[PDB]
Amino acid sequence: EPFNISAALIGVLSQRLVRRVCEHCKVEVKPDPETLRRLGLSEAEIQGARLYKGMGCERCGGTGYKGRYAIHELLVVDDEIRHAIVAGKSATEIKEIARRKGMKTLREDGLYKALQGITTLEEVLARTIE
Amino acid sequence: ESAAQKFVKQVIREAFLQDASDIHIEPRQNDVQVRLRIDGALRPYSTLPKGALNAVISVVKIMGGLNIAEKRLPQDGRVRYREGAIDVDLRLSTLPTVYGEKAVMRLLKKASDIPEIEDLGFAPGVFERFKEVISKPYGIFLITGPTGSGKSFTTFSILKRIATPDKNTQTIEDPVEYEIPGINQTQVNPQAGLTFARALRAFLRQDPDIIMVGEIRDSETAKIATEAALTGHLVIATLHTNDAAQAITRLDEMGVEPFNISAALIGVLSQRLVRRVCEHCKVEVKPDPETLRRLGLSEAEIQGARLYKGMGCERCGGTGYKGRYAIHELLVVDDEIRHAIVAGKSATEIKEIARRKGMKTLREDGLYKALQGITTLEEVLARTI
Amino acid sequence: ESAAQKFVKQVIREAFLQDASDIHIEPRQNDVQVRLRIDGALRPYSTLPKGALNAVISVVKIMGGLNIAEKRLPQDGRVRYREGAIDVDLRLSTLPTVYGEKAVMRLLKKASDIPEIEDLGFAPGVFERFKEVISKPYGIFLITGPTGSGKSFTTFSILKRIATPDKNTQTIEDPVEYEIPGINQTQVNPQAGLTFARALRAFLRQDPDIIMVGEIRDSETAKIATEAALTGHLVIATLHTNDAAQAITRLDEMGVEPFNISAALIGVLSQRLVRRVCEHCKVEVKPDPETLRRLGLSEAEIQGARLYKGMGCERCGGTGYKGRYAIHELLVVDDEIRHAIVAGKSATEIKEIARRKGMKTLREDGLYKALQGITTLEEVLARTIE
Ligand SMILES: Nc1ncnc2c1ncn2[C@@H]1O[C@H](COP(=O)(O)OP(=O)(O)OP(=O)(O)O)[C@@H](O)[C@H]1O
Ligand SMILES: Nc1ncnc2c1ncn2[C@@H]1O[C@H](COP(=O)(O)OP(=O)(O)OP(=O)(O)O)[C@@H](O)[C@H]1O
Ligand SMILES: [Cl-]
Ligand SMILES: [Cl-]
Ligand SMILES: [Cl-]
Ligand SMILES: [Cl-]
Ligand SMILES: [Mg+2]
Ligand SMILES: [Mg+2]
Ligand SMILES: [Zn+2]
Ligand SMILES: [Zn+2]
Ligand SMILES: [Zn+2]
Repeated sequence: EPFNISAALIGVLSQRLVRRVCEHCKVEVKPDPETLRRLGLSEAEIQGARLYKGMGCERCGGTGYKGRYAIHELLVVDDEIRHAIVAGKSATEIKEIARRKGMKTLREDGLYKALQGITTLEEVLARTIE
Repeated sequence: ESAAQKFVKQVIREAFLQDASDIHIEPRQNDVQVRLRIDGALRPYSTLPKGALNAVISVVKIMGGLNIAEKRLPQDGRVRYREGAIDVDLRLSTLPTVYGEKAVMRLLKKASDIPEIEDLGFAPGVFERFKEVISKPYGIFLITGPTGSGKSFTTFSILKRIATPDKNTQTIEDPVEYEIPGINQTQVNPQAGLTFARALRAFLRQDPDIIMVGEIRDSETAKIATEAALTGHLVIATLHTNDAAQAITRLDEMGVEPFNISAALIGVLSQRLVRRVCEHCKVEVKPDPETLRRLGLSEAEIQGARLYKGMGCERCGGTGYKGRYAIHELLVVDDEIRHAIVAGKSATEIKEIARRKGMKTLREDGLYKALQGITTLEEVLARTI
Repeated sequence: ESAAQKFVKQVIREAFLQDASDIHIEPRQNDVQVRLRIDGALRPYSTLPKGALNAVISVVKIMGGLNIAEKRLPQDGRVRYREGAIDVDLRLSTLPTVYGEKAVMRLLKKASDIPEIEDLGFAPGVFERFKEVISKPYGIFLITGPTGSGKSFTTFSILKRIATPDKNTQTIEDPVEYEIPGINQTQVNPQAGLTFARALRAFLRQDPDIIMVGEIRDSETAKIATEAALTGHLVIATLHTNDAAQAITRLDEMGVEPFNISAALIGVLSQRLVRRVCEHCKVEVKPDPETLRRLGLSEAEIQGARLYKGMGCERCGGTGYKGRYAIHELLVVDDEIRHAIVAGKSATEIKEIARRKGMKTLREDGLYKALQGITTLEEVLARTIE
């Protein structure tokens, strides 16, 4: 029952595993500002932003990767979401409500960690096609 | 029924010897017309008396394993024909018309008919760029054009060269055409729910290196195909667009975000087939410089320009043509194009960048082959509207 | 020999000689009314006494091999009527009404009646755009209009020019109405399961070049037909929409993805039939210059314009009109209409784009043809809108 869902659900965690850039052949790439822009990054943020990949070396196969790392989407339920569940708004509407109140999406989270060299942007984009 | 049998045998044998692709057995008001498709156009073969219709349809239904009793509904099946040196599979389709059932027999090509890339007909410079693209370790490479323009030949030509025993090569096809050895093939089976998208999702758990998507018809398939490339697989996939740049806009329209296209797409090959001028009745013709101008020929080039046509002789069935030839437009994605995609530029804007970067258009490629007498100018303009 | 036989024979004769499409034999409270439909409108033909009804209804039923005893249920059939020099196929319907059974006989046109595209009635500028559209090697071309506005005539006129013997032309029709030689024709068969969509899907295994879809009326037929255009065949299909641009939005509403419509649609023909001024009672009239301005014409078109209308003579049964003439609205898809389709723009906005790029509206084509004394202002406003 939606009213039982509204009363009980405290949060939803969605996650993905991305491949982790090898530490020993890691290298910078100049990102396209437009890519970052269309990924919802602020123009202040763009100024510094650098991205990374693994050129491939003995320590990582040829792959440029070693290990995996998680990316997260954390929907914390408040009165507004509870209200939206009761009403019956769609998964897409709840998602925009939760995003407005400050929830980061998988791809936003993935991009952030890509901007620190944990993963490539390609890994992120791979994991986040809805 | 033996005279029927006798006729099916001879028409199949003749189509095979003449390189016909399709046999049409068409009941009309008073007779049964029989036509062969050769080089894409239909010719008259013969005429049967209307009384012969059922005997022939019967022979052909049995050959395909179809139901003689069913004449109100369409039917299709496959024919494994063996008769001397002639060894050919046929897709067989029967269809109710106002004057009885019409049968169509498509001759299926084999792996042995698939050329190496060096015999695909690429012009010198474009061929080197093509070798480049198909050799990249991951990304999505799109082959686009209307039906019967050689897409599958090019597709399996590429796999013949890059699908090596150290890779897992996997296809999804509708239906599987050639049994290529060294390559895993899976058929779309809608009666069971195995659609293009369903297979494509399964492929991602099959540890692929190379994936071939026979057809990207829906938005789901476009997205999983792009996820495959972004994951680090090489993807050969087929789309229906009129030129190369329009493949980029079609992925956007189907719901692939430009930043995904930009990260995944390595290149687009648009192609067509043009009929080949009969060597036996070839005649030089003098071009219309108004035409050559309007097609962008520098007056330096227009001065030495010769064009050609087949007069039409017995060797080409009075058509002026024998065989077909391919024309290409290869768009290779580089950094400038990657930027154009994320900046949201149109198909027309993307093409102008590609051209300035050296891509010859379909018309330009065909013009250059017509200037050698491989095809007529008319045939080039008819496939590039 | 009997009076009923003689009346039926006579009224079909009159229908044939006057190009009537339908004969209506209607029981009324104290007599029987017979009307002919000529140039789309009913006109009186004759009156019979109530006592003549069952004899005349029997003659019709026997012709179509219907059941004379069954009078409480509707029946329908066909007869090939042959009398004197006349050889016409007729559709026969009988229906219970409160004063007896009503009969309707429709006179069916033949392949011989299909005109070449040059005589379809196209205005000079639109006819060049028309043949360029039908000349494309693949894509879907939609022909739209209410019943009896000439969709089938236009459709098969096109196929008479383009269905050449180097191509395989295949139709699906409900039913097949003409014997066109050179093309392959298939009739939907409800009893068998041979629906529109079921036959369309089979055509994809029949090596076609031109596919004719008689009716797009369900979502599956709309999706397959657009699919066949996209893969690389020429598709000529009929739709019921009030408008050229509405055919685009209709496909969308019917579930065809807008990106496939943008990719496959080459154009949309909307058409109507208007009545032609009878020559033998044709007379000039003077129009209000104002009434032409309020209809949209500029002052240069008003300056030369002379109007006409028929007074009413025996040749035209007093209507002022004999025969009909088509008026057209031709939407040719270009890049800008493609972007509007992908962008989800409305029918209204798409219409504006088509017009700015040179599409003549139905009314505008109508008025043009009125200023040539082909039809009246009357008829143009009757059969069109803003
Ligand atoms: N490079 C080429 N040169 C000459 N002929 C070719 C070439 N490629 C294909 N053909 C001929 O064209 C026919 C059709 O080619 P193919 O099946 O590749 O077209 P397609 O675009 O895959 O068609 P469909 O749209 O039905 O899948 C082939 O059987 C062969 O006869
Ligand atoms: N271009 C034309 N000019 C004049 N009259 C025409 C024209 N086209 C058709 N007609 C007349 O209109 C009649 C009906 O035409 P047609 O069957 O093409 O209409 P339709 O719109 O397909 O009707 P239906 O609703 O039965 O499918 C024809 O029998 C012919 O008499
Ligand atoms: Cl995952
Ligand atoms: Cl039929
Ligand atoms: Cl082609
Ligand atoms: Cl009308
Ligand atoms: Mg193919
Ligand atoms: Mg009709
Ligand atoms: Zn490394
Ligand atoms: Zn020759
Ligand atoms: Zn008159």
